[PDB]
Amino acid sequence: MQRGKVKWFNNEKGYGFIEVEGGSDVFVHFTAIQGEGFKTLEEGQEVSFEIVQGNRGPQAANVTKEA
Amino acid sequence: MQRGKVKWFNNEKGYGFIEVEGGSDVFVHFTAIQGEGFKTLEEGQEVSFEIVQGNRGPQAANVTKEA
Repeated sequence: MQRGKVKWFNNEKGYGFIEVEGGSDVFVHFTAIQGEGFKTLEEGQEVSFEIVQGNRGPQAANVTKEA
Repeated sequence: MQRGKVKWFNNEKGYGFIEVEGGSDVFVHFTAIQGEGFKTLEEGQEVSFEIVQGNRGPQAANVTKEA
C-alpha cells in the first residue's frame, strides 16, 4: 500500500490522478474505488491505495478513503 | 479488456481464479469486482476483466459479471 492525496477527480468522466509523496502522479479510475458509496473522489481527499502496472502504465488499485 | 469464466472462487476468503479459453488462469480478488451487491462470484460465472501486474504478479482488475 501507499498513501496519497487526490490531485483532481472528474466524477463525470470517472477518473483523476492521485498526487504521491515523491513520485509521478498516479492515475485513478472509478472502478478501483472501494466502498458502497458512489464511486467518486474529491480533490484533496486522502486515500490509501496500491500501485499496479496496467497496460497504459501505473495505476491505483484498491483505493480507499481514509477517515 | 476481455471475457473469461470463473474457475473457482472461495467465498469466505474473497478470492479465486478466472479461466480464459486458450490462456492462463487469472487471479481475482473481491476488491476488483464491480457493481452494487455483495462482492462474490460463482464458478461458471461469465465475466469481463482487465489484467494488471502488481507486487504479487498478474491479477484481474475491473471485473464485471456478464450474461
